[PDB]
Amino acid sequence: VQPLARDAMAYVLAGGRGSRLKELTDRRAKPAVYFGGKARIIDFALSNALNSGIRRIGVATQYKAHSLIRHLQRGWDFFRPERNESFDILAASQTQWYEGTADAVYQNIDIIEPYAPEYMVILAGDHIYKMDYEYMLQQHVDSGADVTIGCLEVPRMEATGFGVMHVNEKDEIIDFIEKPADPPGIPGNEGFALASMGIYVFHTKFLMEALRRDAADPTSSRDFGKDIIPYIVEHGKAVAHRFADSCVRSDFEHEPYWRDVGTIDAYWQANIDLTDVVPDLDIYDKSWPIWTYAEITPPAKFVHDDEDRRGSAVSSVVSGDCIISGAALNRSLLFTGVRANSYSRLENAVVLPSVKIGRHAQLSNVVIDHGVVIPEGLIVGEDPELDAKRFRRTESGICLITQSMIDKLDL
Amino acid sequence: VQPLARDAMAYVLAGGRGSRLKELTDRRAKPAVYFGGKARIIDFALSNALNSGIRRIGVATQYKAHSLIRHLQRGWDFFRPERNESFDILAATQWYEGTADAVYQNIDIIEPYAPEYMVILAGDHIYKMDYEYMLQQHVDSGADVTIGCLEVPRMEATGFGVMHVNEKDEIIDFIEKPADPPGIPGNEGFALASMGIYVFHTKFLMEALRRDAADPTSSRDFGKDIIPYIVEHGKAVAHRFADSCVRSDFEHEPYWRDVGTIDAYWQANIDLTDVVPDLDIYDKSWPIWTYAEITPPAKFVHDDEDRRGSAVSSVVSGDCIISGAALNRSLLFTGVRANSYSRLENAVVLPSVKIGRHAQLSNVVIDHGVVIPEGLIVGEDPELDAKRFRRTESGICLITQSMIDKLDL
Amino acid sequence: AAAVQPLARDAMAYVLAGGRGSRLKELTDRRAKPAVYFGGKARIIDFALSNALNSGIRRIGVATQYKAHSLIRHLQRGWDFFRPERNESFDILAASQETQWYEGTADAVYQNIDIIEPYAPEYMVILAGDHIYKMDYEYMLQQHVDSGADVTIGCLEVPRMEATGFGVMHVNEKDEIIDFIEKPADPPGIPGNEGFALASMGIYVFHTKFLMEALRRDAADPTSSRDFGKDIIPYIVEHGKAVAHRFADSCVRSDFEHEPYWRDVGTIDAYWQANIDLTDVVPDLDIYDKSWPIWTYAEITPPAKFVHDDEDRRGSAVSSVVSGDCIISGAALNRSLLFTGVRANSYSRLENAVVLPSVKIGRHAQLSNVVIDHGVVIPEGLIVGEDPELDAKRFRRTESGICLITQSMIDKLDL
Amino acid sequence: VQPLARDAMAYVLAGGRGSRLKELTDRRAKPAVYFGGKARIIDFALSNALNSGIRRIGVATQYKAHSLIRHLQRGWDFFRPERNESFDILAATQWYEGTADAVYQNIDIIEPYAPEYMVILAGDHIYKMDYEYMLQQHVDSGADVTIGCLEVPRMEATGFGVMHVNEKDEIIDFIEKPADPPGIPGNEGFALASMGIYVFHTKFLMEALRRDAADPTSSRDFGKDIIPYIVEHGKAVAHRFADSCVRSDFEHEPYWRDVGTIDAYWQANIDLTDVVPDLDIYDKSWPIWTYAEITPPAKFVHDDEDRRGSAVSSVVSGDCIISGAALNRSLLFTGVRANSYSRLENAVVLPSVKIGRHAQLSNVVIDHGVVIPEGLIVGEDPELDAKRFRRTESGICLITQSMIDKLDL
Repeated sequence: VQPLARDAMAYVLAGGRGSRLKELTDRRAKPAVYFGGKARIIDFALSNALNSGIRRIGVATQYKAHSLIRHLQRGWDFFRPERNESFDILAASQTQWYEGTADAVYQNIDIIEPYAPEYMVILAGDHIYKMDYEYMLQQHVDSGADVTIGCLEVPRMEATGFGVMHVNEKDEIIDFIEKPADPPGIPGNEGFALASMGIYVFHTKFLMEALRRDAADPTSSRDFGKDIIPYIVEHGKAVAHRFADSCVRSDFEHEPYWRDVGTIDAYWQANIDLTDVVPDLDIYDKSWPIWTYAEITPPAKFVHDDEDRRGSAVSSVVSGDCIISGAALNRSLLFTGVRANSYSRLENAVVLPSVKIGRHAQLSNVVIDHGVVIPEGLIVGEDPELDAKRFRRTESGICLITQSMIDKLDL
Repeated sequence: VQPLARDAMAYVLAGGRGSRLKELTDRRAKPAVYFGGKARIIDFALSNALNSGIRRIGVATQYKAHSLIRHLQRGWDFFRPERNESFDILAATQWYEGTADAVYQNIDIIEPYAPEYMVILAGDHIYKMDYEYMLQQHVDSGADVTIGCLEVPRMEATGFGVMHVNEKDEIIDFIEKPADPPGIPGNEGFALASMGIYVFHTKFLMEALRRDAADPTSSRDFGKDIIPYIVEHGKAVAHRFADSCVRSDFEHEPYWRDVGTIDAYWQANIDLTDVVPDLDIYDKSWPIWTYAEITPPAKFVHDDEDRRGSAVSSVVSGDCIISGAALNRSLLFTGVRANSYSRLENAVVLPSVKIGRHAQLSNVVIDHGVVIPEGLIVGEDPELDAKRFRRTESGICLITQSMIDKLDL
Repeated sequence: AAAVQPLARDAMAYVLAGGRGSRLKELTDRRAKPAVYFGGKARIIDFALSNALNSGIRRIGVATQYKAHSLIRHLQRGWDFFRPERNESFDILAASQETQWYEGTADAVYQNIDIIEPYAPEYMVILAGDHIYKMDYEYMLQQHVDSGADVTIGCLEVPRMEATGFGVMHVNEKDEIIDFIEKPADPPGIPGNEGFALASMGIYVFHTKFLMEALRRDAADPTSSRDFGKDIIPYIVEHGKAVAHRFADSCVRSDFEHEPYWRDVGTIDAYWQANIDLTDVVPDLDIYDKSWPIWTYAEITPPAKFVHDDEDRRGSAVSSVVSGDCIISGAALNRSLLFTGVRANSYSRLENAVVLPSVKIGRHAQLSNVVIDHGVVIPEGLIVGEDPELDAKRFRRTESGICLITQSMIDKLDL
Repeated sequence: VQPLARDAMAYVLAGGRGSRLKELTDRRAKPAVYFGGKARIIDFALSNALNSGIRRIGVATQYKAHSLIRHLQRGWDFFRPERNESFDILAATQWYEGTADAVYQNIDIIEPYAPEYMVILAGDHIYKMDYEYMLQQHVDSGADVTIGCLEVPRMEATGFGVMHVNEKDEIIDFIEKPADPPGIPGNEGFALASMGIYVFHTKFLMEALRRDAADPTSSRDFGKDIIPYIVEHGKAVAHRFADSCVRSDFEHEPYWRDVGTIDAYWQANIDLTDVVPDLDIYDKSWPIWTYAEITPPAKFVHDDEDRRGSAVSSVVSGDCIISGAALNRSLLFTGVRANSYSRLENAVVLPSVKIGRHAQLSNVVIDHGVVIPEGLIVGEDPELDAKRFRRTESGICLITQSMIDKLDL
């Protein structure tokens, strides 16, 4: 009768570095990366935990986690222990670092056991999705599984880049293959394979034993995906949970939404798609809200309207404390505090907070880093060979622009 | 050596009805009226107190305070008594008989705090002011009351309560709306208009307060009764707004607005859409706190040969979706939905308003939550607009849902 | 859902906190009964509110009326952590929805339909805010939707003799209420075992749609006293489907609670009794149960302090419960419950004393079997509990021999 | 008119080892050490900054700071940047090389705030002080630094960093722990001992840090390198603690404790059990903020000839259950449980400690979380108590769970 989330603790793995995001994660961890206009990536997993009724959350951080920890301190500060709530920030140590994803839990057993939760919900903190974990908790205790694993249903070509669960008639996992050339199809549903989301449900006592076992192991790489889960799919019982079964779909979302934003192109695409008339992600959904750190800001402002300059945004998303002064914006996403100045133009641009666009500058197909000041008259998106020399340019043509790249510029 | 603000308590009078705002205040008090895009009028006096260092604030409410009180509970909820902070919401034993009575019935709330000074404030004006200047002038002068006063040219002061002042800024008389306002000595052509801001010693204020409660013939007002008495038999001095006004570098003069009429209200909000506004709402040095929620960003959608969602010379808040609507010189509060083929011009649009397709509205103030009917035209036909809505002599229409429900289209 | 999502996600608890608490006398002269202190730190209303919170209900509305300044200020300060953008809400609904009052209990929801409906909750959990108890409302929500009832009613299973002071539900064997009698002299008994009747706790669960219509019908009736208990519920036991939910099925009992705990604290004797019992070795109510915690308004205070110890005076508490910011200086406490900020001075003695916050006990004072009102300053040497006739004429004394002491009483004293 | 605190930023040095506190600081920094019953040591410097009107606070942490950082996250969480206030936890070439480097490495977070004044604080002492006095003295004297100094008898100053002064409190020389300290002119027999409290102009300090970091010969330390440097070239002036100490009307002298030893730590806490304590913790005029949870009250149960649960000449916090336990001259923090027939005397008992039945503990400091085994005896046998636990030369025993875990005889 009692919802299982009451006795569950969410453990969010947020030590990911996000290498292929390049300079975008040079001084911040991937979960701390901005998304959607006002939030960070980590906020989705945490909001999923909150909205699912999970009252205890732990966040494990590792490398370049200053801005992530500061975000968590100021954004996720409303939990009170005397109301049986808890939000623990568990930075590395805890010697220096976590030797792995599983080690990130093992090192903090004495944080977990005082709470004595019945269930452990292990979550990847670097994905953008909405999901009700209550469904996954029910399945785990119903099935009697040692571990329940959240899985995406993806076409078999696409599953080649994922960790794939080999499933039987009863969605029981018989084998795990990382990056299969030919991914095992679902029994009776070939053409689709199950891709692991990096979401794991355990009974706490089982998980504590499995990580103590893993720690005393000289060969282990101390990871769930590589050491913990492969051991269980063999000796124990591992079952699969479908994302479609628990995904919280807005009535304005055509399919279960899940983004890894693992590359610059992917990050740019996921953000720009929010400027659609009908976007895949419905950020205006009130049923399953995403909490984050936000300050009271002034409203967006658009000025100038003459023969040579007009401050205006079309097909765009614009946040607070933005002043669009004689600047033309099209198909762009502007985070809080952007200053765009006269005669400048933005097209296909994802613009992170507190960026300044100088007069006469024209930028197309770009991701601009937090706080960057774009010099007056700079042009991006016109000369591919020039843009590649100056900035990080994808083969799709998206340029990532940071202040360090701008500093090296006089030509 | 220690700031006097440590020993001050701000008492904000927020029972003001704002009758001339008409339907705008039929279901709310004037301090609860939205302004600027995100705040309410009451937030300016309260933020002035906060930024001046005053840790104790009382707010007297009266007329339709349900929305005002709720705003205060949720927006101004960060004061903690054990840190010597307090925020008391004092709702009206029944009716307060006046602004003095509002302070009289709550003496047992003030005395436990035992503040040295009381800063009495009008909660229905828009301005920024450092009250530390008033407090020190009040203490250094030895005055029974120090009164905040605007320096306005002798002609605009005919609509104010004017303080007649001598060479030492001592108030020698007070005249309500004089036909020929008394001038400043050595600076005729300028008169001192009362701001509704009064600074007392708490001991003195409590006596004058109780004395007024002892007068059966008193109208129980600071303006009608308390202040004129002190002007006569005591010592009243004036404090210049220009001295303590907190001006931004991007503000060309001391900013103070009464927004007493629908025209004045409309004007003050639309002027924020200027390239260089009189009020700098982007000044981080003297911030205005209010009740704000986490909202989605503003969204502009549609860009074809027939419809384009875009704002021009405008101010747009969060949770706003401008879908195929053309906005010009407009101020949009939070949560507005403007739909395809609609157009807004010179429009003050309060929160949660929905604009139906093909609607064209010009020179309007749209009340909170109003759903504009598809195809509705305002600003095109003065006789017809005045028939349907509340239309000022200068052509600004106030639009409420009750007026819309009278329609048939 | 899928028999998956908990029903509390789509529920709104509506707490009726307008109760005068008349029999409590001077204790409720300038405060409503739900604002009456209890336990040493909290107020009565904090239990129904914490029950709602711990049960997973995130939308809360509180209807006030009778001198609710202190009550509203308590909710303002203590229950301020709900955020609307997280789909949580806390609404303080003071009487004005017009002019006068709410005409009763049902009107309290009728006047605020405009606040309820924008939330559009699927279920309404109507709560009485003047009781002390711990309960998981999810159970009652599950039963309500599984039974198909028009209203589910929380009921205590009490001895039939004791039920004569309760609104009594008559049921069949499947706990379907067939009649409701207010204070029956000879209450009807449960099928299967007579001697116990089902006592309505004043806790009702509705489908919001059914409730909204059932209340505008009540407002459309001039014969109606506009009450849930007297008008709404008795009308439903006839025309529709009323089912009983038993407290023992959903009560949250600690490992150190031998029975389901529920107190009305309607009289001075029972209010004194309920508080003093907390000084027991094994209290009926476990206030140290972290599994179902009671949130309240609390400030950071200094610890409790006890001083001197000699010939004649020793500041010490025995068989007592002492809150923060208390200074027990040369004061002997015994079987007493002290709220925050109490100052008991030398040569004073307290026994069987419920001492509300900020009370000062002057030197040499000796008080026994008393309830001391908030902030009351007890004069030095004042003896209470020695002479019944003198105590009776001087204070509010019960037939059991308990004196309620207010500052009003103290100041108009002779010798 | 404007108080100087509005433009000041407190910078708290909280990397203090507290190494002589031994096992008390094995897994926590000294500022994170509990004091007074509900607070930690660093809460005093932070409350001082708060009550002085300083809205920007930076805390520099170094070693074993997980417990410290967590305390600051949860306790000092009410600062909102948009209200022009901030609370920065500055953790972090590699670590901080010194107290002066702790500021140089965080210039990137200081410069955006652009404060006009910096108030460098030691976060490992226990004192109440109004920093506004010190701020004012700084700008009036035109000093390059102003330093908080205790006026102590010369023999007591032998363990301090000591300042010379001339006849106008201008600092002439600084000596690190002098056996024969220089005396103040006019009132000899007393010297000026450093509080580790510095006040700079922010732009003077930033160039001081950049200069220091550019000196290879530097130990990167404030009092070792920065301060005595400007003592010679620049202008260093001493500020008397007694001038700005916030003394309660129940404090017979300025209160300041370093609690560096187990002896000094035990003494300071147990002094709070006095009938007339040197430190007035009940002073609501200058309150100390900290992390605190809603707890149940303190409970005293059982009343026999064999056992009686009660506290005498003691201080007891919330969530404490004194069951058949006899307490005398003891200070209990939150959550302490003491079981039947046990006896505490002269005991400082940290949070969530459990005293098992029949235990007898005298002259002790029990670490946080420690479970004392049933029947344990401390206070009867010096040579045994020294063998089992950490025993001071005065006879105080520090008891950790370690010593209890290895406890056999």
